[PDB]
Amino acid sequence: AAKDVKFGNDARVKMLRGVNVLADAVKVTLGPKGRNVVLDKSFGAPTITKDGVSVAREIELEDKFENMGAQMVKEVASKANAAAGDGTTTATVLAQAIITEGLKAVAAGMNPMDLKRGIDKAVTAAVEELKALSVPCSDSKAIAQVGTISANSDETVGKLIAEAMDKVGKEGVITVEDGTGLQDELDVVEGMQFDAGYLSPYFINKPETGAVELESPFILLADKKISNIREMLPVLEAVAKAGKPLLIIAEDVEGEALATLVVNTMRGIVKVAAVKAPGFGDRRKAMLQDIATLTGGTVISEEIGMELEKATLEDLGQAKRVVINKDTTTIIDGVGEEAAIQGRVAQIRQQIEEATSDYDREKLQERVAKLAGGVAVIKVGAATEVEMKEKKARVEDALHATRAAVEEGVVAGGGVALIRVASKLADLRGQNEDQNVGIKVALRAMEAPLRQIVLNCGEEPSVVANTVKGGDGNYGYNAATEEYGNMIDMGILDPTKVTRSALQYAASVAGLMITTECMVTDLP
Amino acid sequence: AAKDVKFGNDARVKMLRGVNVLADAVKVTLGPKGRNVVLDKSFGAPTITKDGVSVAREIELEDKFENMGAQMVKEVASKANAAAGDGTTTATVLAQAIITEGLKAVAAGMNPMDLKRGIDKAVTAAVEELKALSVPCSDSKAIAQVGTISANSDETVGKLIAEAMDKVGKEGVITVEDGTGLQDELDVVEGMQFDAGYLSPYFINKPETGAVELESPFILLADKKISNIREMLPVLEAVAKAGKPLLIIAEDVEGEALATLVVNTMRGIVKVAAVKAPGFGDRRKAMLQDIATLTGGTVISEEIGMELEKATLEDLGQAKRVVINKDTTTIIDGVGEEAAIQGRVAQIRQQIEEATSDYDREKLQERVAKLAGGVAVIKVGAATEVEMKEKKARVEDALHATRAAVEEGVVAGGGVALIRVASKLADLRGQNEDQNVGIKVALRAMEAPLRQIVLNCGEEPSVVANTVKGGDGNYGYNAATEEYGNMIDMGILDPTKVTRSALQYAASVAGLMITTECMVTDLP
Amino acid sequence: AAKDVKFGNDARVKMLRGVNVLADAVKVTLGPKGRNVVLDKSFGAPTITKDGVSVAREIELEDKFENMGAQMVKEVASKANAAAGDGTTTATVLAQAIITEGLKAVAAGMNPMDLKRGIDKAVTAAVEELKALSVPCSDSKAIAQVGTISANSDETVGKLIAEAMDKVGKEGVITVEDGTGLQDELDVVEGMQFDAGYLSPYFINKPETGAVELESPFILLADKKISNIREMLPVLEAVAKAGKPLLIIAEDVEGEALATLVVNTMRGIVKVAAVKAPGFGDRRKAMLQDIATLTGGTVISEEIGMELEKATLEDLGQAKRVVINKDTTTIIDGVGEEAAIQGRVAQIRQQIEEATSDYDREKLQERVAKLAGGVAVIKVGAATEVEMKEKKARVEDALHATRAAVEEGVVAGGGVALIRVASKLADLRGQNEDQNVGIKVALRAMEAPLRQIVLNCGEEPSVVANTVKGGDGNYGYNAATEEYGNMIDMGILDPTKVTRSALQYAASVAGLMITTECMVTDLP
Ligand SMILES: Nc1ncnc2c1ncn2[C@@H]1O[C@H](COP(=O)(O)OP(=O)(O)O)[C@@H](O)[C@H]1O
Ligand SMILES: Nc1ncnc2c1ncn2[C@@H]1O[C@H](COP(=O)(O)OP(=O)(O)O)[C@@H](O)[C@H]1O
Ligand SMILES: Nc1ncnc2c1ncn2[C@@H]1O[C@H](COP(=O)(O)OP(=O)(O)O)[C@@H](O)[C@H]1O
Ligand SMILES: [Ca+2]
Ligand SMILES: [Ca+2]
Ligand SMILES: [Ca+2]
Ligand SMILES: [Ca+2]
Ligand SMILES: [K+]
Ligand SMILES: [K+]
Ligand SMILES: [K+]
Ligand SMILES: [Mg+2]
Ligand SMILES: [Mg+2]
Ligand SMILES: [Mg+2]
Repeated sequence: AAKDVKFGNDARVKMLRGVNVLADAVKVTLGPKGRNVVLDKSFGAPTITKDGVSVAREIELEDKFENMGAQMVKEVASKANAAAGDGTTTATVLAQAIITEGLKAVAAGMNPMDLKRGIDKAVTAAVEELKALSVPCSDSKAIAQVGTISANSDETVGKLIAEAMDKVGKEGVITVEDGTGLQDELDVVEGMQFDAGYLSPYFINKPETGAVELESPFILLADKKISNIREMLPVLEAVAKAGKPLLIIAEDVEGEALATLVVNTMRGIVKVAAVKAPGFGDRRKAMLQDIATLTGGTVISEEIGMELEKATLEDLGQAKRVVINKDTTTIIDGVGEEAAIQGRVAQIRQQIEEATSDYDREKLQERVAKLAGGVAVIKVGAATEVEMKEKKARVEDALHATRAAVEEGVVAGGGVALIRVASKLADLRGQNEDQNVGIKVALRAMEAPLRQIVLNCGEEPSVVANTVKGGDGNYGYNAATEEYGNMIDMGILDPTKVTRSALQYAASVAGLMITTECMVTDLP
Repeated sequence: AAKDVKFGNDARVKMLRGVNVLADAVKVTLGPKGRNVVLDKSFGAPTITKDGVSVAREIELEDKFENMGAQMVKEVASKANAAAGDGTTTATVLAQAIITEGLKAVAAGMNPMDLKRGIDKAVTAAVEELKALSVPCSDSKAIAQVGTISANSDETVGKLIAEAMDKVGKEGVITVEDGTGLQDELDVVEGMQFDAGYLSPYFINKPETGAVELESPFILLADKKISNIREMLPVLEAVAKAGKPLLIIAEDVEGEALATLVVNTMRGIVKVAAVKAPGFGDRRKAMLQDIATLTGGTVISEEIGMELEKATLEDLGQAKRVVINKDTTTIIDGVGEEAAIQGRVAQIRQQIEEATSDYDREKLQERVAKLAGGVAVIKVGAATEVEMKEKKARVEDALHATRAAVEEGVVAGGGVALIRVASKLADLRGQNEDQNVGIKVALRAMEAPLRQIVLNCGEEPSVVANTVKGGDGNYGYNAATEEYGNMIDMGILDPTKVTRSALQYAASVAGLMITTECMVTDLP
Repeated sequence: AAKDVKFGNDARVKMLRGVNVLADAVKVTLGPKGRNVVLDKSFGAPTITKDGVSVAREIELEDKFENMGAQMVKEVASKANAAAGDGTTTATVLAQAIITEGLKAVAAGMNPMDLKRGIDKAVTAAVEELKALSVPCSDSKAIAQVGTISANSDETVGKLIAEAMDKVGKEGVITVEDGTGLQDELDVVEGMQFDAGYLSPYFINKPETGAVELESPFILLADKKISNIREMLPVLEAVAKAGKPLLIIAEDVEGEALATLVVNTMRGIVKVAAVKAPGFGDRRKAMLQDIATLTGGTVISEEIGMELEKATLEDLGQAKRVVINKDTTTIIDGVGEEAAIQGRVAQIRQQIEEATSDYDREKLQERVAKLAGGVAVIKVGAATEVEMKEKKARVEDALHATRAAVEEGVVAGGGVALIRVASKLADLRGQNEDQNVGIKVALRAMEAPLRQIVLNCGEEPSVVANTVKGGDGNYGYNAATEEYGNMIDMGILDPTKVTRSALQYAASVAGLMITTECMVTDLP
């Protein structure tokens, strides 16, 4: 098809306008004081939301050049949220800030490449500054505070996550579920999570999460060298009449006929998923039986002579809920007797101190953490079905952010961290003036989140920013209470990974737009 | 699809317009002097109504932003109606008033978050104030009055609800059914209601109200806990032959049993439902025999050596209609013989005289109230199928609003209650001027129903409002006779629940629109 | 879908326009001198008609608001003719006069509710004046005149009806069906009519009369409600194999039974129809037996231990024809033995001497009336197909108007009665000035029919109206002969009910339009 082709400022103005539409709609929702955005549906009542992610999903523009701008920022901002578990709105605000000033500098005739170079140097520096400024998240009070902030000021979610980690540890495995109702519930059941992905896509159920999920699955374990689908048929008939889904764990899955396992489940007849066994040699086999003892079943080894059609249903292990993934498999509520589990845990212990090299000492210590660790299950309570499912969503978001906070620590929220990092960079320079201006563009933009938060409050951004800047450290503005104080003392905490990622991704896409001379799209 | 995106004032003006169209159409129908609205239909003659529910249901606007505003207020007014059984028009009027004055303040530069805070603070105060002002609805004269108001102004439906309660008690069981015609008839049959619900949610044949409806079902009463589906078969077969659905009331239904029955129920092979028998020990036993006597069935007791397999079709009780929701089971028109039910009642009244414990005595009297209480069935009237089906949702709503009047009491009608409460709130203040303005916005809005009622009379609303304010308590304006008097004495009563539900729901949507900065919809 | 919403005077002009189109098209056909209306067909030559009903049927307007106005008046005017046997054109002419003046008064700023009250008050008074002005219709002469007038000066029709009543009595049961030959025929047969409608609308054979037609069918009589199809199987199979339709008369038909019968009737297969047994208690049982005695059939009761599966073809009664309306059911030519009927009549007449209640006396005498009275059948020959249906439809209208003449009496035709009544009300007043204007609106409207009748004659309405006014009593203008004289003497008679119903219905719809603030319809 023939193309519409724009260059230079003509192209760049278009991009900026589309970015301005996306950002202006997303950014009004920033903060505890964020405004509502009404999102139409083709039927019934409109959706009213303060959630920036929801607002961003909906944005598509008629003008194809403007729309290219909006989509570029959208993709980048969502990458951030996927990496750190939060910060979509903050990233979008940043992108708009850098993009606006950067383009201003381009139009003034400054070197675009130099502007991009300077923005990058500021960001590289800003990221280091954040690492230094960062502080560990350890005590459960701080952890609760992080969750609460990610749950949009809901002290219950943060209280739930902190309670979960208080059971299975901050590094422990945690899964969220729908409860019977009316109050949050917490139970630590038997189960484990190991790293394996599903061997082929299309296995995904509930595609929004992009992870496969089953309910009360049968579990199969083998060496997997085997042959292929044709031989293993006999076990497939028994399950079909249960009926129960099957999760096959094996050294790998090679077979094409084995790859015809994925297809027929697409037809909906029987729901199944296959996943590899982690590691090689005696290490993976010991872990195969590790899973067998947990799920109350025996592994099938073509070495020992055991054949897959020789394996009865009761012989195959079983669990309650299982969630596999691209990088991960998780077993919830394994039906294996606690006598088999604890009996083996003491054995893993025995091998520890007989083992000499510290590499065997560790990995082995990893398996004992899985069997003896279990899986924390958060059952979300509420008054209603729809009022519940929302909260299950907010708990899942707060969880990843808290995980983030555990890894890289926390910083002053409310955009205080970025504002402090900017002051620390005041003396930063590049190789020439253009790069210098690029650095200043990035530093000015670091003020955007706080100002937008303040703006959504109905307060003067210049006034709060000026007052905050006149203070030091963790001194900042609490937008909920309209008070200045110590942000950490007040419980307003961003995971450092989130703040970092938001800046990096925004600077990425901004660098590209600033460096764009040409756009090509179809004819309207 | 590409979207149309509007911000701030430009957006809010559109919302206000849509609200204005919706509310201006709906509010002319408020109160005894309400004007007619003609509603078109694709085929045949138009409909003419004073009922705001019918008018609002029909409103959809061409401009997509305007339409969003209207749908927003609509959703909120219908929720009010679903909660209190009435108040749709009042809710809509309050909504337009709060929104109108709030948006004025926003465009005058005031803080929307503070405006919303003031509104919320004022409504909260008003809700307590209403609860204090509330007075009990007990005597038959008052119930008929509340029914007539909820009618509206139909002494037939109003009276009819009174005998219904007068016969079965104000706490009694009253149900609305289609009826043959051409009048509405009230029948009292043998039936009761106890607290039990579907052991599985999958048994629901009516998703809207979320309940199980079995027509002319057989009823199985067994003491044993049901686990294996095998022992059920001899009875399950005989039930499939008869062509009637089955209801299972037992100690419990679990394991293979609960799993099996719900499996086939989803399929076409069976229509059935099961519930847990209420109570424990001898009471659970005594209650099962209660239900047995009502339905003409025999309790199957594994204690005596009675087995499920031996249980025949005659052993099952029968009823015309049974309704199982989440929290309760309702058995309508049991087949049991009066001589037996009367004897069963006589037996229990004996035990009451023999009762040493006040607790044991209260529990027994609850058993007779259910057995001797019966169930009130209202079969809806008129002629054609269009009104007849529509009328049923009316009387149901009227009955609901009447129950709510008995539970939460009554306040002066004709918008007088809101007027009074707004006077008690004259000294109420917020944190800042903008919250004060919000409080005043809400307090003026509370005058809107009475003013609108009067305006529909062709009378000056400011004179009537001012004259009512000058009086105290229940002094108000009777819009039927165009004369002042005592609202309670003149029989003009609102369920307190309706009034507060309308205020709360209206202030909800108003706060949302006042805090909306962005709207997203499809292209024109 | 999105709607077009109009308010106030803007809406009411549109409504007025559509009313003016309808009424101006229809009113030219009023009276003996009515003009021609040409009605186009999609092919060939146009259709020419003096029939006001045919003209109204065609009117649909492009502007949806205007069209709403026209359809509102058609529907109501159509109702007068359904409850009377005439008056549709009179009602339309009346509606337009009231609507026009009323709407003009509203636009002038007068209180619409007050105007409606004044109109209603005048109509109530006029209805009373009509009642006092009314005179009995007794002798065969006046009965024939009433039928003649409603048949459009056809003396054959009034003569035929009067012969029907001369046999079976003025309150007797009469039915008109297709004439076999060129000449009409009248036969009195044993049969009855009672009030039962079709339980479902979904079975009616002929769309124009909206009634069920069953030829030589079976009649089922059951003392129980039938909730299950399985009890009707043995009898239902017998009937389908006999090549005869089935009429079901029971305590009720509901559940799977009714839904199924609207299946195997509506869809195809054999024709069947069901009606409720009139009344309740023992009167329902007594009445069921009455039908059984008349139809030569046996009542099936659970009370004696009878069962429907045991019911053979011999237990069912039968007749030659059964016509089931919405309101009524008519059995024509019962198969029962006269010795059985006369013995049943005697037993009922015996219970009358034993009756201790005056209510019991009256209800017993209407059963002896149905049994002993029988039915008068009218078969009307036109000499050709198209003329027979047309004439037969005139006889059906005249018959209905004659019953109305019998019940409420007759008054002076040519719109003389309304003029006379309007001159008696000249001093009638109201609560205030607006009501007074409302009364005058009604009184002026009362002259519209006479004036239109004269205008259609081509004389001056003003002159003739004034001459009639200046006379007294039954003095009026004969529009056929163009001479004045006594309207009763000249044979021009309107059943009081027709004049009444015409005025009342016209004033009803006019009251609604005068009180309308809003109209909702589809986008253009
Ligand atoms: N009480 C508060 N005062 C100031 N800032 C707050 C407060 N609560 C939350 N925030 C800030 O709001 C930001 C997150 O807002 P949010 O609307 O969730 O956007 P994102 O999608 O970027 O997480 C964080 O920077 C957080 O510190
Ligand atoms: N005689 C009366 N005088 C004044 N107000 C009345 C009278 N009768 C009913 N009302 C009031 O009219 C309102 C109900 O109007 P309605 O059209 O039903 O609106 P809604 O849908 O909000 O119930 C109630 O507040 C009720 O008290
Ligand atoms: N010879 C007559 N002279 C004067 N008026 C007549 C004569 N015959 C019939 N009418 C009048 O014509 C009117 C009947 O109008 P018609 O054309 O049948 O419309 P509709 O019956 O639907 O009102 C009656 O008021 C009747 O009195
Ligand atoms: Ca739409
Ligand atoms: Ca249409
Ligand atoms: Ca043509
Ligand atoms: Ca009189
Ligand atoms: K937010
Ligand atoms: K109303
Ligand atoms: K005519
Ligand atoms: Mg967040
Ligand atoms: Mg109401
Ligand atoms: Mg006529």
